[PDB]
Amino acid sequence: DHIKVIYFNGRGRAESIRMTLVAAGVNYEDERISFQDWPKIKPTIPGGRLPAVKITDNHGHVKWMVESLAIARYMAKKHHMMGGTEEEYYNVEKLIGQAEDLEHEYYKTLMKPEEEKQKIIKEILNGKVPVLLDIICESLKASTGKLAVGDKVTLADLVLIAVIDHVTDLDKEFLTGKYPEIHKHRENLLASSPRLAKYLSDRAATPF
Amino acid sequence: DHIKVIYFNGRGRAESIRMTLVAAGVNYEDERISFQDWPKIKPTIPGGRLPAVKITDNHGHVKWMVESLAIARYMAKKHHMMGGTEEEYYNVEKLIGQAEDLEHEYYKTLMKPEEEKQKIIKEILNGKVPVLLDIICESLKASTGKLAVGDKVTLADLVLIAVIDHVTDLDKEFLTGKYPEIHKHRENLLASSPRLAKYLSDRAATPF
Ligand SMILES: N[C@H](CCC(=O)N[C@@H](CS)C(=O)NCC(=O)O)C(=O)O
Ligand SMILES: N[C@H](CCC(=O)N[C@@H](CS)C(=O)NCC(=O)O)C(=O)O
Repeated sequence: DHIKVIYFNGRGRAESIRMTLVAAGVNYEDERISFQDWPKIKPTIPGGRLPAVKITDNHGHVKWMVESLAIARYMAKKHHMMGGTEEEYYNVEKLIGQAEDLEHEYYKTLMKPEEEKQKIIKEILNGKVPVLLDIICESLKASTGKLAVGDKVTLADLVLIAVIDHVTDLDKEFLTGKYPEIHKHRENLLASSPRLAKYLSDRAATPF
Repeated sequence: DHIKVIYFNGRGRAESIRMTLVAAGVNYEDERISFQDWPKIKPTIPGGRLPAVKITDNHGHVKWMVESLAIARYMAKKHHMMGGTEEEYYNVEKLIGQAEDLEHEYYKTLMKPEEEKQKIIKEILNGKVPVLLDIICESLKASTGKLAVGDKVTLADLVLIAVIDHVTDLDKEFLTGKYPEIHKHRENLLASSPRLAKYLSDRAATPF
């Protein structure tokens, strides 16, 4: 099967899909669309939004997938990364929901003409961001393993590390000297996943 | 088992949990905390945030759950409401992610001193809301059954109808004469679920 991930030049919503595939060891073609070329590409995409995933068979079948975390979860479910039990399933999802809350705090800073961007960053770094980082810390503390849930990689590991990269985009020292469970989590994750470690070292710094 | 759902006086984040339980036919105690009483209740809640679910055994065990859609999904997974296949699982999640996008549009209108509330409602009803309602329409159209995914209730049915109630909170006629797949979906859902129909008729109108 040929797997094509279609997104813009960045981490953004596609990141959970790429990391899932990378961690799973699944090869894919990583297609980035420029903002200039997007007007002509948009009509060729079912739903006209990105990220979109196009999966092609060696027998001519073509499957289109949209909705990033639905794709990530389906892929994660395929490669045993959503929990081995109901309880682990719950905990994966708990950490994902918490990580997404924080992502939505990060979203508030986008499409902002600066100045009010800065005024928002302050609002959130002084408000909900620390609250959420702490809740995430507690979610990690309650694990029986080195990682988010047990000792094996799950989608929760991947979604977490992408969201932290967004926090550090707003304030690079925000986690320095604090939240030891999150630093340690990243450390354990990269140790557990040489593929994800190499992938992370080959990005390709992007503004989002 | 005794199941206690703890939230504020409203639909909000707890709604997906209540509906899941109701649809599943699972009895629970529905605890609403007043804003006046919240300061004293907050420290007794693991993580200090709501919704929280407290499950008690007939053998003294006490299980605390937080993170609404993680709880809803776990419960939905228990009662066969997350898909019977990987493909159905994907489609449940696709519709949930789309419904949550729209919920986040709705969130933008909250905590707003009016006036700017109205200015936002206009922004979103003229921008992303119609885009999302249409995408949801396409997700429903691609189902092989009367409901979101097949003919049986899944968490996607429940999350959708709660999000539409929030859209109609902003503008009650926004879907009048439009989006036939969404009206029909609600119609099929209530037909398929007498329990959810009765539950919906016994709310208890709330501001959120
Ligand atoms: N629920 C999101 C929605 C994706 C989304 O907001 N797409 C944006 C880019 S990040 C987009 O396609 N906007 C450009 C357009 O609508 O034409 C997902 O994770 O898939
Ligand atoms: N990810 C959300 C977070 C819940 C949340 O934002 N809780 C709010 C009420 S809707 C809250 O507990 N705020 C009051 C407080 O933090 O003390 C969930 O679905 O559980």
